[PDB]
Amino acid sequence: EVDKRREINNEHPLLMMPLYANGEEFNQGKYTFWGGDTLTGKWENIPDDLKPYTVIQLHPDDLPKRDGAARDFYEHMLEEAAKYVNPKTGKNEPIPVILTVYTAGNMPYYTSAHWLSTSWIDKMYQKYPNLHGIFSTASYWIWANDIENKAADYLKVSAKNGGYFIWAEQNVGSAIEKAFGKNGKIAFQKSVDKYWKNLIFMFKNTPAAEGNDSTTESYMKGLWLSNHTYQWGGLMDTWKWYETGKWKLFASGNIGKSQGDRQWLTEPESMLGEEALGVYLNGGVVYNFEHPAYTYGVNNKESLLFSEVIKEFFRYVIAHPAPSKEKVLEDTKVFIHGDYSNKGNGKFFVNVNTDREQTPLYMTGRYNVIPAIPGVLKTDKLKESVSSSRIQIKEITSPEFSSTQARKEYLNKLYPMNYEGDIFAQKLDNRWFVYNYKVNENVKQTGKLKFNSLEMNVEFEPHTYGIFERISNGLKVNLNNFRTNKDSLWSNAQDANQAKKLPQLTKKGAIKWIEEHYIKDTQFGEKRVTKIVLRGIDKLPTIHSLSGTNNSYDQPSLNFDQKNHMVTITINSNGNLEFELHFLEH
Ligand SMILES: CC(=O)N[C@@H]1[C@@H](O)[C@H](O[C@@H]2O[C@H](CO)[C@H](O)[C@H](O[C@H]3O[C@H](CO)[C@H](O)[C@H](O)[C@H]3NC(C)=O)[C@H]2O[C@@H]2O[C@@H](C)[C@@H](O)[C@@H](O)[C@@H]2O)[C@@H](CO)O[C@H]1O
Repeated sequence: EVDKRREINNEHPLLMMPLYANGEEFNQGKYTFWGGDTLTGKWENIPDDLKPYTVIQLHPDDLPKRDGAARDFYEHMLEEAAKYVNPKTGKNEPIPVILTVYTAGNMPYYTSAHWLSTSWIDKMYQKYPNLHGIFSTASYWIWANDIENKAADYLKVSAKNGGYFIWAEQNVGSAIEKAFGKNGKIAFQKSVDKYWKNLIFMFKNTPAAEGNDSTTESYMKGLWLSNHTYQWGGLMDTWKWYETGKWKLFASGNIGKSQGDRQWLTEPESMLGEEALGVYLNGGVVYNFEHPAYTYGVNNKESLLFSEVIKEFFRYVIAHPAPSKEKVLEDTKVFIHGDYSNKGNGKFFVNVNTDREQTPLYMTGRYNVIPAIPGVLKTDKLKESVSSSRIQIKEITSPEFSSTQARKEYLNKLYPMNYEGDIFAQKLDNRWFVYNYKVNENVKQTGKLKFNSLEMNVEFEPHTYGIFERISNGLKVNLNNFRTNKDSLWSNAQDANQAKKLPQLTKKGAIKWIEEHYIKDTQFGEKRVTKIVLRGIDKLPTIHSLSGTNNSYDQPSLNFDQKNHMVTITINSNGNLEFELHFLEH
């Protein structure tokens, strides 16, 4: 083992910061990114507390599809990254970089990344200590004949240099299963046997119409727990709204894949946090997002989605490290071995812990995420772990997995019901994590959670998550329901058919819209009500350390009922919010 260039784990999570090459301007002799971010400007704008946990991910996007283009662009930016001087201290502080080296099967008709040899990658690793890793993303839909052989080389050249190979992929057409050798292409399987400590595997939830969210995330978690990857994460993509044909929030009708650039703007901001919770709560530590202009920002400025949701969520996972592999293994009661492709893919979990075929969310935390590995792999390194002796390792073909009903009946015996109400809730140590799991339906949800004898009832509108921590002097609360009004994008269309026929916003038009109507002159959503009821309380609680998105919340209202020893907390907000309540139990 060569010394790793960086740590990636629960205590050192990783936020990837994508910068997409502008190929049109490249043809004009410029070195720029779509959305107007600069490498240096973006890095400088990253908050100093986040800098140790964030890496700039270069992507070749629409660079010319010919030899030399991607190399020329990448060498230019690695030079900029390497020579960076911190203006406050005057010291050279090389900016850490990940290069996107593989995507779209590296077909010469799809990407300039085709003309990046492993020899060149090796050269850049040796030249640039700030090159921390290389990234393969989104070939599920174009599974090239030598993809597994090429992934083996990427992992090996990374290991050789102490860098990470990062692969984001979704289980469309058995991609994850094939990667590990299902169809007999075993090169990457063998590479992983030697070099897994340098591999990061991530889901990529983009192809949402295929509904592989639950099954891909289950693999990512199981690969990690069984030592087939060093850590895991997910790329969470607002393009899912396009893939599934949604339009105006809560509107009826499906428009199909007809308004791409309006559609990738429409996913509620807070829903990205709901998606990211599934990574964190299950020991994942790597985060990435598309579309970058919405999820991160433009012109070296943070979008409100980034500042109010993603940034604050990432700060949370740094302050409260995700459960360790040891911890997750200890809590795991069932571990699946086999191919989800043989068992209905995402349908496997529908009405088990997901409410529908096409969703990135869960409807219960009762089983958290059941971890799995493809049938091609062995559970040897899993059983070698000391923390894994209480786990039932089960073939996916077992009768307990044969139907929806059999799955719940089997899992219910091993995972006890630990809350009430039709809402998503999961508990870690002294913390309840809660969200409303509705995607595009305006329906409130309620739950009853307990901290021993203390009862907490909550009422959540859609696109609202909360983290409730029992501390010695009371309850720490994090709430996020940030959701701006996107209706303007869908102006002039009263129904789905009409929305289909709107003029294309276009990629450049959407970037412009962000600049003109999201970065500034934002159409904020209306404040909306969250209720929290605590039963078993001695006196009216006091509120402390209240803060949140500027101008986004009314002062919380507390109504204490001495006779019933209970308080009703009414919050009216639209944003990120945190406070503590101080009280004693009765
Ligand atoms: C040949 C073909 O059409 N291939 C499709 C893939 O490109 C799709 O991958 C992503 O799908 C999105 C739609 O769900 C979208 O097209 C996205 O690209 C657009 O957005 C990104 C930033 O998010 C860039 O701005 C791209 O320039 C822009 N492209 C277009 C034409 O609008 C696709 O993601 C990109 O491409 C893939 C291959 C990876 O390289 C990603 O890292 C890129 O961001 C796929 C969806 O399942 O569908 C294929 O048919």
